[PDB]
Amino acid sequence: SFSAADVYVPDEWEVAREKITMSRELGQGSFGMVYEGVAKGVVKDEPETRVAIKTVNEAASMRERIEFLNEASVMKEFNCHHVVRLLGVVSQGQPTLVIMELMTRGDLKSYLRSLRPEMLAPPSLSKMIQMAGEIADGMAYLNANKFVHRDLAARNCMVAEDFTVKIGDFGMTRDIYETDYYRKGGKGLLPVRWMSPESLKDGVFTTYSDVWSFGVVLWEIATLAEQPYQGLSNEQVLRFVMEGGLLDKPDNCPDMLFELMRMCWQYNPKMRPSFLEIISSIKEEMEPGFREVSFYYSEENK
Ligand SMILES: COc1cc2c(Nc3ccc(Sc4nccn4C)c(Cl)c3)c(C#N)cnc2cc1OCCCN(C)CCO
Repeated sequence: SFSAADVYVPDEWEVAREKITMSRELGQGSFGMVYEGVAKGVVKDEPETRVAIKTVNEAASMRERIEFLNEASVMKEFNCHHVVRLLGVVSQGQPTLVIMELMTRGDLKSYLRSLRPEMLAPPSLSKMIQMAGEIADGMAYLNANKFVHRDLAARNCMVAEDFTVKIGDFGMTRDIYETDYYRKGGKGLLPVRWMSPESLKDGVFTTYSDVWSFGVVLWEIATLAEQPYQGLSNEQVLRFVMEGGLLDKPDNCPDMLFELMRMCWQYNPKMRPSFLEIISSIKEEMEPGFREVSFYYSEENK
């Protein structure tokens, strides 16, 4: 049967519904239900791969479907070791399938919460630098390809079986080749606690604002996923941040990681570090594998 899937996805991202086997439910997803499972011959040199599978059911408007596909279409553009990668979509069938790289340990937020005692030290500075570095790497790729994530936060990063952290959710990211910015016209649903002052004020999003968010996820990592500006309301956070407010250094936070935050929170966007700069300052503290797999140390980067 002919559906949006047939036109809106290059058949060069297609894979036979027979190659894809679903096992158990992982959870709800933006446009359908996500399943863990296996995808034969989708990864070069793998006879089999573990993957996450999303199912869009007939019971979803064509509008719904089209947008959903277009969102995935941007994914396609990205090929970075620290971005969750799209493995392909099954388009000739009754429930459209999207096949993503499996991240066995789920979202960085939940993962961080799992480290707490049971209703409060943070990971070791070394574990933390690795996360910070792997997140910064993905973002630097994003920015090199002229995108603004807009929605960077612990809840949007995934953690792989080997504890590698990757950027994961791009429903909110925009193209910025020419302009180097995105301006929000109407109502926005982005959480205010991750938003840069300039973004709260004008609706402007740049890579400088991404770096601001990055600081906040460093803060989330440090506090094992506390709510930023706890004790303030969205109202007060708004006011507080725009007028120069800053998150307090976590109790138990190694100075270094909080210095890094304080630079990502420079009020003047132009005074913040680039994702490349950030990586540079800690690249010598990253587990060996990094050099091989990172975008920082890749050909694309120069
Ligand atoms: C918890 O649910 C999970 C969702 C995942 C996921 N999500 C996902 C999101 C969107 C799509 S399709 C889509 N919709 C909009 C855009 N796109 C591409 C797909 Cl296919 C998967 C992707 C990925 N990616 C990769 N890995 C995942 C692992 C999950 O859990 C296993 C461990 C949890 N665990 C049990 C923790 C301990 O309890």
